Amino acid sequence: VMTELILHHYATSPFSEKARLILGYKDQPWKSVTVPVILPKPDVMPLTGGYRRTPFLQIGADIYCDTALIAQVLESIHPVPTLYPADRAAAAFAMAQWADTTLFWAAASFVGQPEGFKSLMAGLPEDFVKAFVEDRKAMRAGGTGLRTPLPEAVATLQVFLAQLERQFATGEHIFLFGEQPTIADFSVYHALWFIRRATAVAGILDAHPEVVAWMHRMAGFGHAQAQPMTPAEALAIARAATPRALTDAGAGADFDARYGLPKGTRVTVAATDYAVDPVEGDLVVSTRDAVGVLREDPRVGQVVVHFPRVGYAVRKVE
Amino acid sequence: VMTELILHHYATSPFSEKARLILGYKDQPWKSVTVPVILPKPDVMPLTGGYRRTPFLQIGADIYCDTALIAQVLESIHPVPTLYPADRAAAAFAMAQWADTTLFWAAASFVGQPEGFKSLMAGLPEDFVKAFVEDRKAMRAGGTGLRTPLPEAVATLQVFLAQLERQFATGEHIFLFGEQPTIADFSVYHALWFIRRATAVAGILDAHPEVVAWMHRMAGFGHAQAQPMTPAEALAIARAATPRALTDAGAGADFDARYGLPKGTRVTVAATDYAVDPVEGDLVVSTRDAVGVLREDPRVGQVVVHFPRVGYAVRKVE
Ligand SMILES: N[C@@H](CCC(=O)N[C@@H](CS)C(=O)NCC(=O)O)C(=O)O
Ligand SMILES: N[C@@H](CCC(=O)N[C@@H](CS)C(=O)NCC(=O)O)C(=O)O
Ligand SMILES: [Zn+2]
Ligand SMILES: [Zn+2]
Ligand SMILES: [Zn+2]
Ligand SMILES: [Zn+2]
Ligand SMILES: [Zn+2]
Ligand SMILES: [Zn+2]
Ligand SMILES: [Zn+2]
Ligand SMILES: [Zn+2]
Repeated sequence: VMTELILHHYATSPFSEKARLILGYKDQPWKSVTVPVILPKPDVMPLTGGYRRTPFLQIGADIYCDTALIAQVLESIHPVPTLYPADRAAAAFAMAQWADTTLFWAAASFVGQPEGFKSLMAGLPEDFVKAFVEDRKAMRAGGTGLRTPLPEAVATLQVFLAQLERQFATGEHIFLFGEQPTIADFSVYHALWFIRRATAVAGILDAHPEVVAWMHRMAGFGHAQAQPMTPAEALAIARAATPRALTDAGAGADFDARYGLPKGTRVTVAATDYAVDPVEGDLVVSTRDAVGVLREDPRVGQVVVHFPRVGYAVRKVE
Repeated sequence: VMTELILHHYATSPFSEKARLILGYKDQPWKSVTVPVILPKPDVMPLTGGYRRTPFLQIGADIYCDTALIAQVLESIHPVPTLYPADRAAAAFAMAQWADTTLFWAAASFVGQPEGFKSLMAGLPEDFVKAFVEDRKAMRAGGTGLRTPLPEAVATLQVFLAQLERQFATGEHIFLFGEQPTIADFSVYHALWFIRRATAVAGILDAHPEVVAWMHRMAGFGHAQAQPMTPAEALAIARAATPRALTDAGAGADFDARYGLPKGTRVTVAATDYAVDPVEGDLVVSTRDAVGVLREDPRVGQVVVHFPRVGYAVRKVE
């Protein structure tokens, strides 16, 4: 079987929680593959070609990185109930972007303060904690994101939570845009879920009762039905599979060349905010919102690795 | 008279256009004070204490910097029609933030390309153009914002414009959240207005007919009624006036000390994204969303300079 949805993630990851909750909302069964929290990730690299962030979605030999894109893929498969109401398209898109960048960075900083950090690392060996701290520092080497100072983090949280509370207090809708959550609900949710996990500093949430109630409604979607799969099993599946763009049916798909890179061009794709690890391959998938690069790994053969455009940089190799 | 609304701005400034359009929407008469496009600004510094960005709103001896805060002040004065519908509070706040940062930075980069830049500088002396280029480079010295590379700028614009077009094409509402514009409409608008001004590259807008129609509806609000005032007249007015926090009525206003800086503390306030010029004074105004610092200038006496919290950093002087 090479059409199962295989999510590569770990339990304590907020961005992984976002994807798992969306899976619940879509009532989409999936396979669960645990990845390491820190480098190195030798069972991950043959799939992603260097991208080390979590989570990513594997379907056969197609590897979809970033939750903004994973959500779009899941929407493609089960469009109902939708994450992207047409009548809220721009507002939901922009709010989700802000939530998954600026808001998340404030939550990370807020939780990174001494009491918060102590709460997060509570049941873990001191070896791992030190390595985690070093791993995340190296992760910030190339970018601009995920380095909001504590005082600005606190203000962004206080200001935003009050606006969130105000909106919900009107009692007009149970989610941000109506009686169904949108992508923006999920993006905001995991940032706040991360704070809730930082037990010693979670009190900031409790000062906002309506926000807490909304979180409870979001949590109710669950994570659908999952079964574990080993990292090795996932690699075998990618190896046996042919990427969609290389099948006779998928090869005729429209290729957006307006961006000035023709099909087949050797490129790299890299995140721009942090973890700026370049992934190299041939540009074989190009849409308005996303790209896909064909690469060849000795252990999985050919895979195509997909990224959204926003938050990433595509450059010609030369 | 020391209760007129005095906007310090210049014609070609997108952020100034945002404030002027909001003034039209509120039907709020104002006084117009032209400031220089580039440094130095000796008629501005006695008011702002170092903040060199445009626009700012003066009311007597209170100086309100940043359009996010100017909008809140204008809302305080004419709350109807509102910019901040309670039932859309968080969505409008977040979307406006994203529009006034990420989206604006993509528009700036997009317009900064050779043909775009040529269009913008068309009727201007080559002296000024060179100085402008140097001025804006020095402006980016301390921050992270306003440096989106052209290819990423193009993708952010294409992706967002399609979502905007999709939302409007449903025909459900004439503005982003209903039959009245919100703060988010104004924030998105000026970024696109800036692109429209870059004649040679404005065609990107025309590929999105519904977005163009929405821009036309926004433009219709006009700029209310304005009269010119000289920079010197504005300085005299600040000089004669007493800041609200120093009046008997305003002195009892609630002071938010939860952020850990008591009233009277000597601080600096500085933008975090670009133009990171620190403004020093005593912290005498503190709310959840904003701060105000009392300073003394030999030429205007005491003024209080106000900033929003989000996008700024407040630090104790020592
Ligand atoms: N924009 C990315 C952000 C992903 C992200 O930052 N994930 C965190 C985990 S919560 C991460 O990658 N940490 C480094 C790692 O997993 O090795 C997305 O939406 O998927
Ligand atoms: N966040 C600020 C941004 C203001 C801004 O960047 N203004 C531009 C003018 S369009 C600027 O300050 N350029 C430098 C200058 O005016 O000297 C706001 O919303 O007011
Ligand atoms: Zn994480
Ligand atoms: Zn969970
Ligand atoms: Zn299904
Ligand atoms: Zn097994
Ligand atoms: Zn400008
Ligand atoms: Zn105008
Ligand atoms: Zn009035
Ligand atoms: Zn006069």
